[PDB]
Amino acid sequence: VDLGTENLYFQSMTLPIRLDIAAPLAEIVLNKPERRNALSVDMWAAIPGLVAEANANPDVKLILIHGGDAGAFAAGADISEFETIYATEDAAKASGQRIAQALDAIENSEKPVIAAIEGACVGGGVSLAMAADLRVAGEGAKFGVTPGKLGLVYPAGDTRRLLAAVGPGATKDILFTGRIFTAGEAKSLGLIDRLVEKGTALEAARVWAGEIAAISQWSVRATKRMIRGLQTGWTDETPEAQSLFLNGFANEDFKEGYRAFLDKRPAKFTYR
Amino acid sequence: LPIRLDIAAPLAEIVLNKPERRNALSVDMWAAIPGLVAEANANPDVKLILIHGGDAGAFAAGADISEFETIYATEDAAKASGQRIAQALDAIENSEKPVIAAIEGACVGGGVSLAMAADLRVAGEGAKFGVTPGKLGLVYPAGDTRRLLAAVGPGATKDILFTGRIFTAGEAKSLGLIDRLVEKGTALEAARVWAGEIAAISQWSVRATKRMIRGLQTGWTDETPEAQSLFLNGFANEDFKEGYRAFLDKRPAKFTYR
Amino acid sequence: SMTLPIRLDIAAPLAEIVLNKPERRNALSVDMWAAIPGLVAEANANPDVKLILIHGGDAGAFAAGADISEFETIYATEDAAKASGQRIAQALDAIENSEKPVIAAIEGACVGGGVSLAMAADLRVAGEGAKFGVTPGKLGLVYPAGDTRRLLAAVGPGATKDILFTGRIFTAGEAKSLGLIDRLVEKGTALEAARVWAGEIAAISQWSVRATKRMIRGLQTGWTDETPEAQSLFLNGFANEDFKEGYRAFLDKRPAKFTYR
Repeated sequence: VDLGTENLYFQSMTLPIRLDIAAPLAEIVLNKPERRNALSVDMWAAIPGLVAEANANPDVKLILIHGGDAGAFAAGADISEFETIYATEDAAKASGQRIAQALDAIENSEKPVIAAIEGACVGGGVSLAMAADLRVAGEGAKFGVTPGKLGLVYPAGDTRRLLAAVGPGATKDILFTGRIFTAGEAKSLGLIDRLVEKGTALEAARVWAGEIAAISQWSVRATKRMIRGLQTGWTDETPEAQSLFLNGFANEDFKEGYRAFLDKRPAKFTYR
Repeated sequence: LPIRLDIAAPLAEIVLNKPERRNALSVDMWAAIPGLVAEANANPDVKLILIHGGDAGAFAAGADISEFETIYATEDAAKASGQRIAQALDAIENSEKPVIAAIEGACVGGGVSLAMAADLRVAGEGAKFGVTPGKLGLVYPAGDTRRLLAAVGPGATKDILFTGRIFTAGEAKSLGLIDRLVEKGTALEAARVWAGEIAAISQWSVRATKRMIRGLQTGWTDETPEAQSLFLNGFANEDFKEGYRAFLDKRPAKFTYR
Repeated sequence: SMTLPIRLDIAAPLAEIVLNKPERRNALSVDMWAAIPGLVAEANANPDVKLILIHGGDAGAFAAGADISEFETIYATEDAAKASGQRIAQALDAIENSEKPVIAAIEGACVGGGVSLAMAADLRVAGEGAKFGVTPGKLGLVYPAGDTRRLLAAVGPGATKDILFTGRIFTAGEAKSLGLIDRLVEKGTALEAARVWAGEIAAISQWSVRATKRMIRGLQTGWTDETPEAQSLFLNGFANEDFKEGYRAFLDKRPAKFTYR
């Protein structure tokens, strides 16, 4: 209730990353335009909380990740932090854990996440995008994964996701060369899911998110769980898997769906 | 009959045939599938199985929604309907003899599930594809989801399942959801000639290759014994015996295994 | 020499495994399969080499399946057959598990064991006009587990079956859309394309390249994010000589001169 101080307001506005609620969407907005959204420790550390906020808010159905009005999604890592975070082995290990946690938080979001990409999406930028469920990019976006250019190695999680999306050959091409490639190529590789006109990615993501928001959220969330399960060893016989299917018939959205199909009208689903 | 088996050696055709409901899949039909598949695998004149929508101008509009009240009334009935469908799809997926789906017109919901359970898919231009449980407040089962994932990958699977959208055969093709895309109305002839190509080689090899692939998909490795011994029976069976012999005699092989 | 049916050419930073039995369109024989693991080891042992290429030399074919003239001998007895299988499996495994990455450059015929070789390499580039086929079904045999695994991983279940159930020959364009090859180039240019590609890779940190390859193979055979080898692989990223040089190069804004060999 208490209105702020001027400074408090500025601190929340100049967060290098933030959450905008516009029901039924929530938008994780990268917000360090001075550095073309280069990913810093402050940002990585904030992500798991932002994702939680969004999943906790019943008015939100879908999460978007985008680069705001910075004309870039994420231009790799903040080199100004390199001295600090790579000074010691311990600092380095911590940086890794912190990043892995952010990506895992996104990947395992109960509610689905769509990445909307314009301009530069390199290094951790690709990692973020890959952690999202869906990716849409505007023509002119540039993609690259560059640890080989530093003498590093792309982590297991990041590598697993990339592999799942584009396969072994393309994953190696990307990682062995560290090359920057175009959105059109990314599209044919299967690295992104939809390719749109330059500057329209965010609008495209929003309408797409609208399509998803209109169907049963019970189903959407369950489908996502089922897919993650299967990707990590579930089988047809696995109990969580069988029972996940069976709650399909028990939830509030299901009766409305049956009825809607019989009446030939769009479903007005209630589960939130 | 709403579903049936037509034998035309070397093919067997599982034909869906409830045109009144655009081949919407009912409990009677799902329950018949495992038997039809077995009939076909048991018959030595049959080498390849086709699944198609007959002359109903649709492959399958999925499950019969008019049965939904009954079969999903109780938790027990629901569990049974799921088991019954899963059994049909598994029966197809694990058919000793390979199965080709020939798709025209609508292939949605359980339709896609059937198609994904087949080994090969050919579709005519104008076929429409969709997977819609999200529009009913349901969830796509694990088996069905596994197969779809294996064919088109995580991004496309989610697109399909999160939107429940209907998409065209051309798009299906580029997604890798179907294997061959042909002229409208020709899918069934295309499937038949394709089946003919396969029928002409060693059926021992075909059936062994299918076993090896399923094995690998469910945890086999290079070191696995069934896998090693499957390979080695390659050199012991009658078709290879015949193949070896044919090469030595410089004549075409007449394969006998069935 | 150059009478050798298969050999290793060193041209630092590349090593080229060159198939060279043009009289049989590089059809793979037992002498050749048996030589492969050693050639791969030679190359991995030589610190001047960073990347390995496999190609069909000036024979206008990558590999035209198995040597038919050996069929009687190697498949005469069960024992001979078992041995042939082991010998081939060992060649393919040697390639697949090469510390240093391997690129296949394909022109013309790539059938049977030809495809198996190509699939064992990390990367594949092919010229238009290359022809691809996997044919054990035509002889009454079955494609081994390793070969099948790799093919499956590259093109998925539907396409793997199409290929194997029909034994049909198909074009490089189709191979490309199937994901069977990684890059498709103009006829006759595959080898040059492979070389420049290999040059791109050779220019970055070899520590990273070799680690990336290990990480991928790990993930393909059951590793998870939680797996210790995986966690510690990542962390040695920050400890090795190339990263030290990489860090310094980024700070000084200059190209890295990577030293790990």
